[PDB]
Parts: sequence; C-alpha cells; structure tokens
Amino acid sequence: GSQLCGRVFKSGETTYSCRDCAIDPTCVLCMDCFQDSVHKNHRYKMHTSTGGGFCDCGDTEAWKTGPFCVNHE
Ligand SMILES: [Zn+2]
Ligand SMILES: [Zn+2]
Ligand SMILES: [Zn+2]
Repeated sequence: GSQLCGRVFKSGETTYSCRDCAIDPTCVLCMDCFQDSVHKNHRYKMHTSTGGGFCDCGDTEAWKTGPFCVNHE
C-alpha cells in the first residue's frame, strides 16, 4: 500500500494530530504510532475520525518535524 503504517480508520475512531508539528489538523496519526513518537510530549489534539481515513505516519510532506514513529523509523 501507499502508507508506511497503513492502518485505516473506522467511523468514530480516535486519532491524534500534533499542533506543533502537523502541517494542518487533517495530518493525523493512529494511536499506536502516536504513543510511539516524539509528539506524545508536544501540544497534541485528539480527533474522532468520521470513517474512511488513514494514518499519516512517515508522510514526510505532512510533518515539519518527527514524521516517523519509532516502529516505522
Ligand atoms: Zn500508524
Ligand atoms: Zn508509525
Ligand atoms: Zn509534534
């Protein structure tokens, strides 16, 4: 698939963005990537997915800083 992580979200699924590093609030991380990245110590915001979205881990165009969790790099 296109995504390093490539978990895809159900409706109602909790996801995270980072207000410090995300290009915009639609740049989003799955809970497992989030909890394994530098952003867990930043100004993060939780978003409830409306369904159909996907994790942006390792999207190097989506993060000013810290684009990969430890698991995906
Ligand atoms: Zn992920
Ligand atoms: Zn990841
Ligand atoms: Zn951050």
